Amino acid sequence: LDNNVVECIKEITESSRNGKLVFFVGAGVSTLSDYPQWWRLVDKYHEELYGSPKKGNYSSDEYLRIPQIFYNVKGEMAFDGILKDFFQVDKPTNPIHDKILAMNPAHVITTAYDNLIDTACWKRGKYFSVISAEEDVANATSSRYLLKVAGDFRKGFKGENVVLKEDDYLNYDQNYPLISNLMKTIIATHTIVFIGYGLGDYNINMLLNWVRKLQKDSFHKPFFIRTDPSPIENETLIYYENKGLRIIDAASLIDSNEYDYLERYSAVMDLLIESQENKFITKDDEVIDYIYGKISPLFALQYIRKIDLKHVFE
Amino acid sequence: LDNNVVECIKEITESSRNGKLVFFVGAGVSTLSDYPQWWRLVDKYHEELYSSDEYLRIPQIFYNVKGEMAFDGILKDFFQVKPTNPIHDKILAMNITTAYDNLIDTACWKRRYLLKVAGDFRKGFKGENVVLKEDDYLNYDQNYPLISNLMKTIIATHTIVFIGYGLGDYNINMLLNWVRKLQKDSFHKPFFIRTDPSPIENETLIYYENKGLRIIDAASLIDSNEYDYLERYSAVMDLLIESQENKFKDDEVIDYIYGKISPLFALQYIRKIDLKHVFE
Repeated sequence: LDNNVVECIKEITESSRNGKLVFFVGAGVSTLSDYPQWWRLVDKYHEELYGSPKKGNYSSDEYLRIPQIFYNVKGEMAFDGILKDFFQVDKPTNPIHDKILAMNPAHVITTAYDNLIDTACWKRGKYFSVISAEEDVANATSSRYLLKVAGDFRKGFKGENVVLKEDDYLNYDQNYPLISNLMKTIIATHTIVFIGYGLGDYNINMLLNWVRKLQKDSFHKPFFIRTDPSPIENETLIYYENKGLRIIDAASLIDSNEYDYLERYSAVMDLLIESQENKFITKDDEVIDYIYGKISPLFALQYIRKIDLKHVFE
Repeated sequence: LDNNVVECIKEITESSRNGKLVFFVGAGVSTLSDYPQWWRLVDKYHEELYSSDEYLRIPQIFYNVKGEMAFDGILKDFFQVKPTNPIHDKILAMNITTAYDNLIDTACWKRRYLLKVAGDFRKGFKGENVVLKEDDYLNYDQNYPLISNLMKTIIATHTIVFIGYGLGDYNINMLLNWVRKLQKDSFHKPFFIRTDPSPIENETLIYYENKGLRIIDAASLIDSNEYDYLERYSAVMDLLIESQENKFKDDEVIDYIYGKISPLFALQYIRKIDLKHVFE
């Protein structure tokens, strides 16, 4: 165990009992839930467009080249046909959504086209205002917000509800301004914990560098749990610290196979669930300093009942 | 001589006959005189340390950890070695760049606003002189805004012909998209020689047609692979060199002679020795 990770856990737990923490979930939880992945949808676009999926050589260019070719060559109705064909299936959610919501986020910001997180939000008991379009901010009832970058399919299976094309990201500044303003306000105000991606959401990472270049060290360094099973390049970790990122590797805790990342998705968060302050207090001077910091602001009274004391020590 | 290629050659010939023309130079024009390759230096940074994001990230952590003096030293041992090519000669005979060598400057003074848009080592081999870093890619707009202003002026001011652009920097064509957002139907539609070893697939040229940038490909014209790179340009720009109305029936001959003579109908008796100037 690493003590910087220990105080990162301390910081997010005091943020959690403060209630000022917000989980960002990327696209890894769709992979845990056996949702249809995006790269095989690119493979489907490649076989319909070129008349063959061939070797494909699917690169970062081909992520943002092939659906553009689909749009201009084959029109937009075949896009809706493939979207109906590939994104109509349903499946029950994972325990990962439950243990994500169990830390009581004030708001939750997502980048996955499904709606499993909303169903899990209804399963937890609380209600969150779903904010997926610019019109949704007007009828925003609850103070607890479900913020949605990628949209969903609740507005039908049209192309305007989805966002996957690159010129949509080019127009995204004028398409969803208030969503971006909400996102910037939440990342300015609340502690944001990052999950569900493989360091590839580079537009969002450039937005992270944008708030870095607009706030410097006054911006609190956000936390991401690396779920890649390989050992992490420590120089890249220090570079992310220079970028202002606090990354915690799953493989630093435990590592086996590559598909067991779902279990790793539990395990570190399991380490978050039963994270107790007195668990790591192992020396007697730490005990007396801990109880001083836990009691000594109650010097101002005159008498306090013993039965009140159970409120102090959980 | 495809019909779009014919009218593009006509457009370049007319715009260079009076003179309204800027040749943008990518990176393969440096390789025509055999300049060292940047991804080889990226491989050197990778090997001394041990995607497109890696190509600037390994220099970035190499700058943070290994040091900028190692960057200056490896630039000294990598880019202190070149002559010029007839490609440059044809370009300047017809008459901006992205590379960092001064070979285009030597070709220019062998024979006019030379703009190296990514800086140069003229004041020395330092990190601030050129742009090859991720943050330098991010901070490129604010540091030298005069270059962006001059470039966006030259976009509308003169015709641009793209050569040697290896598509590494997409931010320049992103800025082209930004200018063409304002331009819309007023696009002067520059030309890029595709020069990839395979002939271009139909959907690729369909997108390149639809985006507005008119496209010539040497591999479409004749069998041309990248191993024959140089004569591919001799396949195209020499045709741009010999651009002439001799290359372009009876009725069009009558029409061109009529268009050459008919302004003189409004004038008086014309000097017979001055009639050589009618046909040059």
